[PDB]
Amino acid sequence: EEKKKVLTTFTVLADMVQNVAGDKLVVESITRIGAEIHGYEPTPSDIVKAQDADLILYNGMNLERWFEQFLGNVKDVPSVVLTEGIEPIPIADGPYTDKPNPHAWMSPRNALVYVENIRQAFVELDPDNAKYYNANAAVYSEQLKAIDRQLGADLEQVPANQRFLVSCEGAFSYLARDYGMEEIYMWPINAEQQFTPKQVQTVIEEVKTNNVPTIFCESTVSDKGQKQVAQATGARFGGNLYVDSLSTEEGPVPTFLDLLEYDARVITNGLL
Amino acid sequence: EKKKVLTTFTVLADMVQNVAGDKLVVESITRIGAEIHGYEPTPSDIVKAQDADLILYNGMNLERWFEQFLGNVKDVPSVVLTEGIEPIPITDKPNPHAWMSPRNALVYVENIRQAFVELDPDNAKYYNANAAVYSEQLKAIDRQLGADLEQVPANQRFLVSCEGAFSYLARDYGMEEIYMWPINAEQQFTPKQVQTVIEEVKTNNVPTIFCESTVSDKGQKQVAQATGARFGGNLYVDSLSTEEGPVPTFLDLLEYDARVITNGLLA
Amino acid sequence: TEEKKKVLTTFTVLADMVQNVAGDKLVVESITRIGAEIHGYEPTPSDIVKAQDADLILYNGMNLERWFEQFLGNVKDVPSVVLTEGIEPIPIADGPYTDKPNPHAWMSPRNALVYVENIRQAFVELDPDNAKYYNANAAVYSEQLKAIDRQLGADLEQVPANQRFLVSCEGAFSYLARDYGMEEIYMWPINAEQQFTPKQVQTVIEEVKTNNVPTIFCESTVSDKGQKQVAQATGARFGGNLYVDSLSTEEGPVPTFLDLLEYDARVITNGLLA
Amino acid sequence: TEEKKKVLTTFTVLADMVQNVAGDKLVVESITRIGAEIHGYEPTPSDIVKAQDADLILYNGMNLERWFEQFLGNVKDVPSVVLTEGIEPIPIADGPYTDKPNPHAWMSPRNALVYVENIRQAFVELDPDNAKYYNANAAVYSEQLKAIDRQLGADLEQVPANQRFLVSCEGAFSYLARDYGMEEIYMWPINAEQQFTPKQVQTVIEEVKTNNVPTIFCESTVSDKGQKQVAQATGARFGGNLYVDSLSTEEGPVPTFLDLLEYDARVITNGLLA
Amino acid sequence: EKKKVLTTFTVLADMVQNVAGDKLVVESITRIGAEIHGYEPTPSDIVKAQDADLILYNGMNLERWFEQFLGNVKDVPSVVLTEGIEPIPITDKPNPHAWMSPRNALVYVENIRQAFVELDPDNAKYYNANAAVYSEQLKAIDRQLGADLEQVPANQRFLVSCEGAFSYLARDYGMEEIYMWPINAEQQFTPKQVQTVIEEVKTNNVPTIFCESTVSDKGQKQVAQATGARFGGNLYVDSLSTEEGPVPTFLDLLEYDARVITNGLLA
Amino acid sequence: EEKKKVLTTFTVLADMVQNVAGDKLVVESITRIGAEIHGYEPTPSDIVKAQDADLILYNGMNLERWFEQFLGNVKDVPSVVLTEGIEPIPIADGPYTDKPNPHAWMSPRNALVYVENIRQAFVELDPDNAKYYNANAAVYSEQLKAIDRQLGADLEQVPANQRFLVSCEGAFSYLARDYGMEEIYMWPINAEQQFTPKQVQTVIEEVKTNNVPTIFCESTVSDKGQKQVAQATGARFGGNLYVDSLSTEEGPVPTFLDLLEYDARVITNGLL
Ligand SMILES: C[As](C)(=O)[O-]
Ligand SMILES: C[As](C)(=O)[O-]
Ligand SMILES: C[As](C)(=O)[O-]
Ligand SMILES: C[As](C)(=O)[O-]
Ligand SMILES: C[As](C)(=O)[O-]
Ligand SMILES: C[As](C)(=O)[O-]
Ligand SMILES: C[As](C)(=O)[O-]
Ligand SMILES: C[As](C)(=O)[O-]
Ligand SMILES: [Mn+2]
Ligand SMILES: [Mn+2]
Ligand SMILES: [Mn+2]
Ligand SMILES: [Mn+2]
Ligand SMILES: [Zn+2]
Ligand SMILES: [Zn+2]
Ligand SMILES: [Zn+2]
Ligand SMILES: [Zn+2]
Ligand SMILES: [Zn+2]
Ligand SMILES: [Zn+2]
Ligand SMILES: [Zn+2]
Ligand SMILES: [Zn+2]
Ligand SMILES: [Zn+2]
Ligand SMILES: [Zn+2]
Ligand SMILES: [Zn+2]
Ligand SMILES: [Zn+2]
Repeated sequence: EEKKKVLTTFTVLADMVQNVAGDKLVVESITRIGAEIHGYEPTPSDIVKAQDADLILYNGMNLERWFEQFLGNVKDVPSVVLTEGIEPIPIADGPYTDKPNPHAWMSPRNALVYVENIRQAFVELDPDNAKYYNANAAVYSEQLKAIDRQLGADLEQVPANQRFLVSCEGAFSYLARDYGMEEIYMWPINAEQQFTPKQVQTVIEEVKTNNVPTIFCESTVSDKGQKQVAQATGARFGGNLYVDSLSTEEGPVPTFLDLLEYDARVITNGLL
Repeated sequence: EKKKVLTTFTVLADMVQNVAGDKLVVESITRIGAEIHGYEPTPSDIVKAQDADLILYNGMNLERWFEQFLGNVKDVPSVVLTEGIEPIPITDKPNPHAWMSPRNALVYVENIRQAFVELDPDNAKYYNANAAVYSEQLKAIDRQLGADLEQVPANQRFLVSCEGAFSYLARDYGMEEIYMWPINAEQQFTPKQVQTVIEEVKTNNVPTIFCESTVSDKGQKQVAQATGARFGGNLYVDSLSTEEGPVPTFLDLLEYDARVITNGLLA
Repeated sequence: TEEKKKVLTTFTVLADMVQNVAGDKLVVESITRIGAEIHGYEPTPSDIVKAQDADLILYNGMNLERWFEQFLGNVKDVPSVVLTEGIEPIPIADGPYTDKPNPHAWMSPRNALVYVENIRQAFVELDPDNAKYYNANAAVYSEQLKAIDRQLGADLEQVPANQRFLVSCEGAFSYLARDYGMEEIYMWPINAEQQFTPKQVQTVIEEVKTNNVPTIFCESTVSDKGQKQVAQATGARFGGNLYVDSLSTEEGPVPTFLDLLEYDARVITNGLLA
Repeated sequence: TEEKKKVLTTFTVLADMVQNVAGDKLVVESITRIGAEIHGYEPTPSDIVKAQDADLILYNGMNLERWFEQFLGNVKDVPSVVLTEGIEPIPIADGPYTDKPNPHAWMSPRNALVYVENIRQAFVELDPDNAKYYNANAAVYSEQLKAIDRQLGADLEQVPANQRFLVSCEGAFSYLARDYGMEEIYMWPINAEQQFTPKQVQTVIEEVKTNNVPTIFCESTVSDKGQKQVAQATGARFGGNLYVDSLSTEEGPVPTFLDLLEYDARVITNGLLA
Repeated sequence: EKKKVLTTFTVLADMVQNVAGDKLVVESITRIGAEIHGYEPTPSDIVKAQDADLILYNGMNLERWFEQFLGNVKDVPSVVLTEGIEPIPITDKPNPHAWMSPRNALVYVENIRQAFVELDPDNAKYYNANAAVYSEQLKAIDRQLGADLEQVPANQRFLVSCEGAFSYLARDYGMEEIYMWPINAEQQFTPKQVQTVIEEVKTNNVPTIFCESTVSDKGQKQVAQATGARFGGNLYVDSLSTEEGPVPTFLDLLEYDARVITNGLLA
Repeated sequence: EEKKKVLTTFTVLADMVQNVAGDKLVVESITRIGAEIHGYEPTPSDIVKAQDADLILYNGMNLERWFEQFLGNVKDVPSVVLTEGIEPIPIADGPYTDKPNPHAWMSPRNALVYVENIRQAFVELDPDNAKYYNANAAVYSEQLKAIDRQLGADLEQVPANQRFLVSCEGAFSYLARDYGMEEIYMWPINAEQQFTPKQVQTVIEEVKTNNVPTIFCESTVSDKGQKQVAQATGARFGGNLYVDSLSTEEGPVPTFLDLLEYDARVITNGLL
């Protein structure tokens, strides 16, 4: 017979689920690498091969604003939210200023429930392959638990009164909170965007108020804003941090687990 | 169907086209006359890239947006046409405008050739044949260029321009060089760089000065007004012109720049 | 217009890598002169003459050139640096030098980048006048290294994970295989005096079947006789030679380090394909 | 700081002679790459690639490089001069090319001087900027040519006039022997396609006895098999190889043109001695 | 009895001696402190030459009387110790004072070595051993020389002397050079050459100036009197000194000249 | 038995006689290449190996001033003058201003009598070998007759009103007269010498009076004088002409016959 078709909204999710599924399900990701996901716009093609899938996973917390309408044209397909159970961090200011922060995957302690929700989602869809999925989930959690200790151990070194993480959509609030870092971001969440210069302004000062050596951006949004801060208090522009999407198998962050390790050192060795 | 090759800009496009013959369909990411050092790829470009059977590029950080643009384009053969060429440094990063030098172009086409036979080896015979013929025209014109620029006497071989894109040209035919900014970049330039160029024309008596087709002329004109230095029009480096217009081909771009400068220091 | 400095390297691969950071600013030369066994080479006295007249001598380290220590000892003050510094070795599995570091590191473009940087620092101190060039060349070489790394991983990803087996004569490709997730099978760990043995070609004859590996390779500096053996008795296709410890002539493939990585992976990829 | 010009020569002997007038001012390179038959060489396409990229191409002429005419015809404007101009040839005795000029002229230091001068004129026009160097190098090379000429005539004058017999495989030494009054005996006039013949080795077997010649020589680019023949049947000692159409490696004798004349005469002199 | 080697002058004599060890008896034609470019061989010399088992010389027309002197000396092995070395030109004939450059001396001793084993091959082992050891000392001192002359800051590395015998030294350690006459010759010099040197000291502020032991100081002193430039004594190139006296060995000659110049531009 | 020992005063003679003697007599020359011969001073060695020779040839015309006294201490040896029969050219001025010019060998027409006198000298000394000596003399004359035509044919080209030969001891008067050349010399014959500057003066003017391009000197005397003239009317200093002695087998003029050919072209292609 044939293998079931699973479909995740974006790549970070796609890779997370690929570790739980092993060779048993064919897992594809809706969006296509380094694409803004917070507000992607689906094409008939994505809605037509979606209708031809056995299940659609998604993050929730309104990460994908475009999804409710997309799922809207798939009747033909159930869909599980991978955040089921996590206590969210509310946002800071602006528009959806008290709605959940969707970037909960950035906390390994939260990545654990994420795989749990993936597992439960499969165990049912393809019960015949319960064992595996379970074997694969155990292993993967074991790995998330591992990488989790390596991060606490990476960020501890930089002194507490220098633990400042500065970015664009500061979608790391979670990683922030896990290892006790203070957060400095130009905007709270992605959107129509185009950042005001009052924002890029607060950044110009908070980094002088706080003498932060390295600032970074991300592979989905624009570097134009931060670079300024790369031009205000000699701050060093680190490369890109990774959250709303991985990089290909070449280049860094080709797997979620790598995103985590990676983001961490360049932070760690950007504050040192 | 023929394979698709995509290159970062339009000088590369005319070059790799000449090697490709009617056996490949060759496409440039940037339009015509667009500043290439500082372009912001549209998702239109990203898709073009994905379906591309190969992507050629300059390297030497010429096209600064490429690490990023290639970031979001999985598997997709990627070669730098600059490999094997020695840079003149600029703070002291490499001057990417290597193609501006006939002797160097021979190795661009060389790397284009290597990459076309690794790609469509079924047509290997053609590429080499084209490349050999192209290479030969390259030689023919490298001379003539020398034969144009030597007329202008050794001590008035000053090449003033907006970006220092001509280092490899200057180098090749013993020309001193003067420019308002070394490399395109955040730019807007400064009043103090204009204050440096507007000095040479008198400190070395340069009748003629130029800019280039991808960057603003506003600044190089000041210098022209602040000094009895005629502002000759555009030079061409980062991009071509349209068939109508000068410089529709790389070779044309070469013969052209040299002729306008050569005369333009005469009288 | 004092002449240019003189830089000496152990083998031809290192010679092309440094010649690529130096440009026409230094004059790079090799001890071993093409396809020659670099691990147990025996320096003629011209070799020793050169060395004492060079202004700097650049070597791999990690005990690659086993003859260096001694060769070095007989030249008066002349500097020497190991391009290998900062690279974390893969240690050897068995044979003499059991847990000695695997020198074949340059075969890893990630690693090649640290090679090229140390060449850079060595040259700025050697000839600080021309620093600007070394950075500019190193920049450009570093950058072309990253291109092919990306391009290399993109070539070996084709062959499916359960067929990703790299059979060579020397385990000279252990870094390359770590980088692109291959399983290595070698006829002998590293080079050591005691010619490979028939339990060794034997072990290789079993790992192959055991994995139904379609193509098996040697390298251009060692004995094809043992690998050929496991070929006319296993059924595998003998791909030709891979290149690790030395490049090729102007003719033939691999006349440059970059060509070496490109070549090596291409003929591997299509080797285990069908 | 435009790079330096590029000069190409047919064979390695010419390469060392020109490299000696150019200095570090031009970059001299050879087509044929050591001990290789220079008379009927078959240019690979890299050879042809080089040629079209060189800024000047210097060749012997006198039909030495039989392949040149054709090789030349397929490169676009690039200059070519014959270093041989002004030298009065010795014509060939027999075989095809009967009365064709003997090209082996450089073997005569008197003649070498006209070689070196024409290299000089070619370079001043090529690169008039650096003229001063070419004269200064040519001066010094011309001068060291006169030393060894004097020194060469002083070496062959030892052996007595009625034993002054020079047996080689190719009559490549006819000028050398005219200069120092030797009688030449060759297995074949010049190189020609139709491998030497057994009436030829035969004629040589008779001229030797006929003159009780103690040592007989070959050259490093041709077949020792015929000369060795006339040796194990005549009783003469087989001196090794003389060097005409090509030099040697950094190792072995004759790594330079001057060393070539020195060597050639020394091993001849002591060859017919006792 | 040991073989006799004869060399044109006394710097060559100390060099070939060092290679020869106690296995050869080495003799110089010219005495000590004698102008070598312009000596007139006595028939005493001619006979010495005849019984010489070998004659070594500089070449590059250094010793202009040699074509003639060797004219009347039948069979007598003759080598130039200059073969393989590239000249700095001077009208534009080669500057013969090549030995003045450690990196060059290595090839003088090299040619001495080659010629000693072609001559007494029975003792070949010794020569090479000496030459290798001599060569090593050459290296040791080439450094130190650089390490002395770099102290004097890049823009006061001016070496003023009577003959331009130091070109290969100047070259080797980036020194500009000033001299009253390029090469010894008919000479007597001119008042106009003194008029050129007496200009540098002010046009480049040179505290110290020198002459050499084989040629007249009368002229270089004028310059010293016409300018606040202290006249440091003699430099040494064409010849040595006596054991008593500085510069009794080649190596000494090297270390010496460099030290006096280096300090002598200090203050 | 043994071969007879013949001894010539100087090298030009030595080589002349060596062609007539072939391998049959051992011929040595008293003086030793590029040596002033007009007034050499003999050493006991030269007088002792001379006493041990079977015959001593000499030029005559007082060329060798030192000879009468030398022959003085050889009793033990006869001696033939090789000039017997030649009509000499008297000198010009100075000391022996009307005594014969000894340099008669410079005329091939005179070199013929010279070999004749050598032949006659041998035919007797070693009659047993008459034939040879005669065969050798024929051949040699044949060669002198040859080279004689080549010279007339070499010097004709330069125009008559440019045929000026300038040297030191102008010992070429003979070569001068054979092919109609005018002669310009600093001194008429060698001697204590040390030339006055009144002489080197006449040369400075006669060359301007006569616009002579190249002047030369010789391998036995000093170049110091002429060089001046090499510094007075842009005159080109040619190398050395050869008369009172050859150069070794290396270098030019290793044989008399070569001296002649040689001297001629450099003259010829020094006036053109
Ligand atoms: C020690 As573990 C990673 O297997 O639990
Ligand atoms: C990980 As901790 C508690 O050591 O800071
Ligand atoms: C080191 As430096 C610049 O003195 O040559
Ligand atoms: C890297 As390549 C482009 O020479 O094969
Ligand atoms: C010929 As030129 C000196 O112009 O380079
Ligand atoms: C000429 As040689 C002195 O190298 O043999
Ligand atoms: C013609 As003839 C020289 O033999 O007399
Ligand atoms: C030799 As004639 C007479 O031709 O002048
Ligand atoms: Mn540009
Ligand atoms: Mn190895
Ligand atoms: Mn030949
Ligand atoms: Mn001197
Ligand atoms: Zn649930
Ligand atoms: Zn990939
Ligand atoms: Zn360069
Ligand atoms: Zn050893
Ligand atoms: Zn050095
Ligand atoms: Zn050790
Ligand atoms: Zn040089
Ligand atoms: Zn052919
Ligand atoms: Zn060129
Ligand atoms: Zn023809
Ligand atoms: Zn008589
Ligand atoms: Zn001789």
